[PDB]
Parts: sequence; structure tokens; C-alpha cells
Amino acid sequence: GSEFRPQPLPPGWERRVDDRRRVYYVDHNTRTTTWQRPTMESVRNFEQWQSQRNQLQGAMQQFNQRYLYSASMLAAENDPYGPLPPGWEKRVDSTDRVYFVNHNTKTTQWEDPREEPLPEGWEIRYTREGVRYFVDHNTRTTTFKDPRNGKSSVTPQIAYERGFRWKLAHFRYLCQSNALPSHVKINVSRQTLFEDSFQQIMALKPYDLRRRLYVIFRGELDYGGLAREWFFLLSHEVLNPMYCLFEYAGKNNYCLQINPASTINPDHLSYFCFIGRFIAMALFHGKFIDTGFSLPFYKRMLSKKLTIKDLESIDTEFYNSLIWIRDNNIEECGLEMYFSVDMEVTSHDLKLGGSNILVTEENKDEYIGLMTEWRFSRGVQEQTKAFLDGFNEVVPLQWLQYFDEKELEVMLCGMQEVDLADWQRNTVYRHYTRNSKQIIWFWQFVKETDNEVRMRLLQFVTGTCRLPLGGFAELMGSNGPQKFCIEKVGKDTWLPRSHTCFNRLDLPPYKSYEQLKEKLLFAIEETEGFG
Repeated sequence: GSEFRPQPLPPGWERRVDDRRRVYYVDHNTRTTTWQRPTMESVRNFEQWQSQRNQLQGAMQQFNQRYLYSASMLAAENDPYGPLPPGWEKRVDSTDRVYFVNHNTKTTQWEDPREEPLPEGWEIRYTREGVRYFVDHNTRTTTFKDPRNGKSSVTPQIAYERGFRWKLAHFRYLCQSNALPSHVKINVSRQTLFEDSFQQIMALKPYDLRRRLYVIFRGELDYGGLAREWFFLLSHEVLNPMYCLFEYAGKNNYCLQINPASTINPDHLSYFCFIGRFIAMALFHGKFIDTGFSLPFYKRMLSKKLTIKDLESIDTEFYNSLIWIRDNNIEECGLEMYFSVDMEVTSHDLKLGGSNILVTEENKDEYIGLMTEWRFSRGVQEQTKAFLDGFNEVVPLQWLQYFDEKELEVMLCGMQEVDLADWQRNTVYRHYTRNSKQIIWFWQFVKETDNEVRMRLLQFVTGTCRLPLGGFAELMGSNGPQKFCIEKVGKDTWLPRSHTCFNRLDLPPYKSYEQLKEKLLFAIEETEGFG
């Protein structure tokens, strides 16, 4: 009774057997090739992709304006004594270091950081008056007690800021301290970049990817921009449907994820390794990519734990399914769930012997536990390991230790200047009008702040630092087009929530600009979790 009712092959497509009797398919049209039986559906994804990855001619021009980040040596002082207190600059003369305190116009020959380098993870800072304090990125705390001398100054202590500049300058250094000499030659044709890039990288030992990068495109320059270019194109190139590597959670190109069916491709692990070494290489040589993984993917890289609000980002209908079971009686409601999942079709047991354990109130929380874990890692575990190991042999993941996921995404992706007019014209208000005090204040906040907090605000709401390609008018959600939207919720004692799939900032009606600036800034900086 209907053993096979699939689609026929679209004309211009031949099924084949290879030298070992696997089955592959050949788009006679595009003169291309895939392991995965085509539907007339998936071709329009490929067409949705060929349109992306052909029209990206001018995506390049913006993506180089993107090379705003941190004027590397021009703005990265990881001096081991640490910084000069405010108003102090360092100087030299007869090859002898003098110190000027512009704060006072005196001049010492003694460095004011009085000799004993401080432990892994700690940063010295000073204050608008001058007092030295200490920032502990191993716990995101700030005591006044020096880690070495147990010492201090009377106390009235300080709130934690993240120090990205400093966490980055320590990364840059770690990368250049392990860089090898000579160069590694990457030779690719534009028509075959990928197949090409894959084979080369995957034939090198990992250390060689740490030599200088000499990329050249057969038939065409500056070595630097070609490296920018290579990473740009190749980042879009692994996204290509015919390879079966990644799918997407929501419609269009929303919420990129490892496809669990990539196993139809018998080399998929070697590609996740390849893709893995590729992202590491981009970081290690200070080049951006543009593939855009989801924030809970970066969290697995940091090996932080995947909470239930990360689940809201990647499958909004599955997360509502779990919240409902969590906040309502399920003996009251007539369904019959067990500790297993049907997903290709095979029943996998969240727990030992799950498939014959009824989900009762007694254990519905343990169910929601396992359910969340499974959702994040259904069928893509090797794929993930493959990628992480591929990454790890080129940049050891431990070098990422003091980064949160929303920093790890600015290090890969870029950091463009946000167009403030385009943002506010293409913003929609639920339970506000453009004359609402919280809304006027919100854009005063946005004009008044700086670009790094604008990026984090955007990461907090939409889930990504990448502004979409066609203005904020084309910003996308999990159900397709979904403009940035600010919505009045609760009273002034609440905290801002975010709904990443609908690009919705839930913004309580605060009684002042000062309270709003505060309550909000805290929310966009807050990262839960530890790795």
C-alpha cells in the first residue's frame, strides 16, 4: 500500500552508478552533480543560491567597508605591565624611557605600574580619577584586590565591562606567536573554487595553514585582497545545496545549520573538516568570512551549554512545544508522548529505553531536558565533531576561552557602520507610536551610543551582526520577511527580552531615558553561560 510514491527525475537529470555501485545524479543542464536524488523543489533552492552566489559582485564592495575592526598593532596594546593611568603617556630620549603625566605636567622616570606578571585571564584598568582595579575574565568579576599581592585601596567596587579590544589583542598575539615562515600556496580557479580549495587545504598538514597565505586565481594582483576575496567567496561556496552540507531552519536563507542528511554525501565528514580548517584559517590570518552560522553554533564552539532560550532561536515552533509541556498539566491534555523521537524514519531514545516511557508530570521536566539536547544535535553529531576537530587543529579552541558567542561572531564576520536612518525607517512598533517616549529615547540611545554597542544591540534582537544585504527593509525572520520591531511589554520593573526569529525587541515602558539606557544596555551585554 504505497511502498514508493516519490517524484520522478526532472528532465535533464540522469541517475548513475559509480565505480563502486553507489548512486549519483547528474544535472545534464548545469553540467553539475549531486549525491542526493533531485526534486523540483530543491532545484529552486539551488536557484535561490545561484542567484545569491552570482549577484554577489557588489557584495564585495560593502564587505570591504566591513574591514573596520581594530587597527591591529595601531590599536592593540597587550603590554604585560598593562596600561598607563589616565593622562599618562610613555616617551624616550637618549634611548631612555621617560614618563609624562599630561594629567599634571610632571615627568617621572619610574613607570607608575610599580614587576610580577599577573595570571592568565586578568586585565588591569584605571578609573576616571586614577585608581587601579582588576578585571577577571575567568569569572567576569572585578575585585579591587590584585591577584598577586592580595592588596587594595580602602574598598564601593565596580561593575563588569567585557573588554573586547583586550580579549582580541591577546588573540591576535597568540596567533602571530605560532605563525610559521615560508608560505602556503592556495591555487584555485574561480570556476572550480571549492573542489579546488577543498583538495589543497585537505592535503596540507594543519601547521602549513599557519604560514603566510599565497592565494592566486588562475587567469587574473594584490595578495592581501585576494585572501579577503578567497575567504569571501569560499564562505558562500560551501553553502551550495548540491553538496548536501547545510540546510536552513526557517524559510529562505534563515538560520543556517548542519543538515543531518549530509551523510548521503560519502565524503561529508572530510568537508566538515575542510570547512572547519577554513573558518579557523580565517580567524588566524585576520580575514572575515560571510557564511553566518547561528549563535548556538558558536556556543558549541566555545563549548558553552545550549540553554532553552537558545532553542527559541533555531526552531520557534519546537520551543513553544516544550514551553507548553513545561507550564501546563499534560495529564489534563489528551496526548501520549514518550521518551523517543521520530526523525529520519527511526525512533531514537532520548534516554536508555526511552521509547516505552510515558511522559508524565513526574518526569516531564526530564523530558524537556533531553528534548532540548536532542533538538540541538539531532543527526549532526559527527558532522559537528568533524568540523570542530578540523577547526581545532589550526586554531586550538582553548584560545577562545574568554570570548562569548556574540564576540566570536564579530571576530569571524565583520563590523560595518550601521545606517541609522535605514534602521529607523524600516522599524515597526507594536503597542508604541513613533511619538512614544520609550521609542524616541530608544533612537536617542542608538544615535548617542557607539558602533560596537549598536552591533551588540543588533546581535541581541535579530541574532546576528550581519546587516542583511538590501537594507533593513529586507531584514528576514524565520517565516521570511520580518522587519525589526520594538514592542511595549510589562511595566517599568522588567528587563528587555528578545525574540530573535521575529527580530522583535520586547522593551518595557521605562520612566526615563536614564533607566532605559541602563536596563537595556545591561540586557544586550548580558551573556549567560560559562565554557
